Amino acid sequence: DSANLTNRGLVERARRVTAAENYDIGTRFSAMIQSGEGAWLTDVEGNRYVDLTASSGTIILGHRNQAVTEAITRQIRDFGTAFASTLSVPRVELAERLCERYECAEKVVFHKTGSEGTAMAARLARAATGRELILSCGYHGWHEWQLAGETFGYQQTTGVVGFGYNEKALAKMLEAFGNEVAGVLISPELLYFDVEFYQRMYALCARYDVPFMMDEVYTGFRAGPKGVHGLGVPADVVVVSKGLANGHSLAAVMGRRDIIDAYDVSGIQGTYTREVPPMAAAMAVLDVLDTPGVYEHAEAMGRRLADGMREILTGEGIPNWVGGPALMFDTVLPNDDLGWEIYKTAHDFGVYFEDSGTQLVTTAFDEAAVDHALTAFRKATRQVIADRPDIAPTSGGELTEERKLDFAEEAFGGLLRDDERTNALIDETIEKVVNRDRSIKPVLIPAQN
Amino acid sequence: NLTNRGLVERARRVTAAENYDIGTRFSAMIQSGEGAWLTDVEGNRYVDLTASSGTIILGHRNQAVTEAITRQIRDFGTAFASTLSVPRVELAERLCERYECAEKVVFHKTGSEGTAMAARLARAATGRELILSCGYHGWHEWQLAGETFGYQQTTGVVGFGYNEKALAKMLEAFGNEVAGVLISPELLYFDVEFYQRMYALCARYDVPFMMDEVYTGFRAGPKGVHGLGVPADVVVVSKGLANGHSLAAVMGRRDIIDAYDVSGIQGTYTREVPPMAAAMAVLDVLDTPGVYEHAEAMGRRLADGMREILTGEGIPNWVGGPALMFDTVLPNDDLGWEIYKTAHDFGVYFEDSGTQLVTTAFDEAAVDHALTAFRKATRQVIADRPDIAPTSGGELTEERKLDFAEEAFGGLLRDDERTNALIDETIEKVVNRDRSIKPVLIPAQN
Ligand SMILES: *Cc1c(COP(=O)(O)O)cnc(C)c1O
Ligand SMILES: *Cc1c(COP(=O)(O)O)cnc(C)c1O
Repeated sequence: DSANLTNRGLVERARRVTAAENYDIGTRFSAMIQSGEGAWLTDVEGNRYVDLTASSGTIILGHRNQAVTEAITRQIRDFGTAFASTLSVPRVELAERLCERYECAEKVVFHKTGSEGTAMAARLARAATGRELILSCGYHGWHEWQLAGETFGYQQTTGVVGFGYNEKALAKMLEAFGNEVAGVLISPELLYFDVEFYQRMYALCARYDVPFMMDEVYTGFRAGPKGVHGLGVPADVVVVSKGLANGHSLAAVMGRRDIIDAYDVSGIQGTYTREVPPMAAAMAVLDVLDTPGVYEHAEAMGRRLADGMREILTGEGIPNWVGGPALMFDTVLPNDDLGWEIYKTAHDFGVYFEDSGTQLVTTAFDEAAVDHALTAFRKATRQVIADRPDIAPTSGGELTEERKLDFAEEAFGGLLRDDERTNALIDETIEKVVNRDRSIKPVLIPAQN
Repeated sequence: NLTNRGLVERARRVTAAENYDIGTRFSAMIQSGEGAWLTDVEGNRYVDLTASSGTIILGHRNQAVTEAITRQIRDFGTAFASTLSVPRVELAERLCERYECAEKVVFHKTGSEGTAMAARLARAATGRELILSCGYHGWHEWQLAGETFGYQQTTGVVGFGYNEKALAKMLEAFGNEVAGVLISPELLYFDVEFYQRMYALCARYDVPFMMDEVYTGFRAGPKGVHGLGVPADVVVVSKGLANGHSLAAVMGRRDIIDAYDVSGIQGTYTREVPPMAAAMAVLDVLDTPGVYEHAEAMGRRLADGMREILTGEGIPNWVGGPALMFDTVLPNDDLGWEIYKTAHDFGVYFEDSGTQLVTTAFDEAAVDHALTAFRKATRQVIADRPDIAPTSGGELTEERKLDFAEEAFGGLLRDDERTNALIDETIEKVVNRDRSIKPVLIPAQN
């Protein structure tokens, strides 16, 4: 396979042995990438593309950042990968770095994935508090309890209440049964909500002595160089992973000492948590992001792309809302088909836009890469308007309140209406928690008797 | 410069879980390894028999693995917008050719996620609720509770504790509710035929047989327990697969692996390419003629030498299992740990759980260094701790062997009244349960 490969040839070859049809092919754009460098990808046939996917967000610096590659390589080649001691010098150095960098970080422990990191957060909160329930919203991974918690309501078998980014719901739940709540675990969403919304949520949780835990597996290095926490939101636990080691598998659970101290009795482990090279890569990432001007230039490139996309859509008369942080901004359109069609078509013009509508520049981006992506977006939007007028309204105006409320529920389970059904759902859920048969409960470690 | 106790104190304030990170690791903090040897931060050298909890199969800093991972990282990249990659395709092809059970293979980062994928796939593919389990499968709630005999209705998992009789009665009473059997092979107390019989029993109930070989996959043999002639519908491997780099693989029958999409499994690091390159180098080394056989000879050299030392000092003992994962069972649970701890003073890291793990980099000198330290440590513990070091010879009692199986892996091997009552009690609780109470199932089972 050293030359003369084709996208279609290897896709077919992958279908025979490993490809999940929808997850691996139908959803991915159907070229197969052979290398990356900075802001650009190269497929096995030599086609080049500007990358706005960041590999689903795990990359923050760009592909093959040399500081990260050197630090990973030195560890692997000159020292080793995994030792009989779970402690290592790079693990200690990184934990010290993280504790100095974050006011919420008094102690830090590590794992391989965001799904395991947020599971660790719930396990630690339960073991530390001796309480049963987790109140959750936002995506936390692919385990059942995480997936089910994105929907508002109560899953008694997992001990998770979903509260749908609804401030009122959370306050009423804490008032009604907060003494049973081991923690709140929320993935910050920054298109619909401001920093103050999360500051008030921390304050609410602290008034009930409930740990406030932010899942910033996604936002950790894209809401700002220190995540949402670094914008002034206090936290008892923060989980990070995407960007942490620039695409290499590493997650960090950082938090206040009495919660992290519950590790031993929580039963958390994992034979790869000790893996050393990724921790050297993470310290290289932190050195790059803390270099003066780097993060500022990246945000300028994200603003350049977002503003250009807004102009292209507004100039064509397509109703649109472009918002959010510069390094993780969303584009909302009147319907869900229009964006996907544009993003797909733009692949023909040499750019990998992220299908879901959140674009993710990296620090390696320069203006030529942004402007190549705008050229492709401009051409793709014009073609979709021409070919698919049934989904491409061009008569101006703003998104309706209906669409914005519906999209929040659809996209992230945010229940943002103050109508009777939402308030009825709030009261039903609280009733189901309060009047429950308490003999039916998830497995708790340690047991809560 | 840097000291063990200096770094440990630093570690305590910022990251160290006292028991898991310190209390259970023999004092020194490792700085490097090479082949069979470790070097701590003060320069002390040690023969390594832990294999870093089994993740290492070739030894530290094997050159072919390092070359493969470095080329990928430096010349191509780490993770791409396509979840498919050329090394993923090649590794899946290679694994499918290598294993009879492997019609398709998907990947993840850890054994715990690998075995979770096995259960999610079995449920999604069969549309059934229950997983019957025994043996360690990871640190998630349902995995840990599953090691204990009994039914956990909120996870949909029944532990059957390596009890053949229990399993057969369970499948007769409620096998049409069983999405899969998930077992971690134990090869000290059981032979290959035991797992062959288990495969056949699940088969005639149309129940997928899934082997968690996260541990055994390259240490029961170069192709795991499955390679010794045990058929399986799913096999999970991980430890050894990329020689310490984080990769797991879930291999199995098309109709079960094809349920990936509807199962809701994902993970943004499952596409990570460098560990797949490392795995192909590992399979290259393992399949070089002479390499695996030589490693087993070294394991037998170590095990035989340990048996000779204990028997010659009068310590009742049982040394058994495969050469690359053999166990040393002693009359009580304190003696082993005291010997292994003391042996660290003589330049060797024994695995203090009692299962020693040579790697393919071992030579006779490395084995004999471990044996020299083991002799000195055993004799010191005998002189210093006669309260836990009986020297009157003989064999382990049947009571001790039976109790150990229960303590170490939840094996209920007794044919007594209290075991049979547990079997009947568990079946009754499954059959007569409130079937409105059920775990989260993806897709929903209606
Ligand atoms: C990606 C993500 C996760 C899951 O992390 P994985 O490594 O893919 O398991 C959890 N929470 C958030 C907010 C994420 O973006
Ligand atoms: C180690 C182990 C696991 C868990 O794997 P991790 O990578 O540590 O999560 C699961 N099953 C068996 C048999 C194991 O030995």
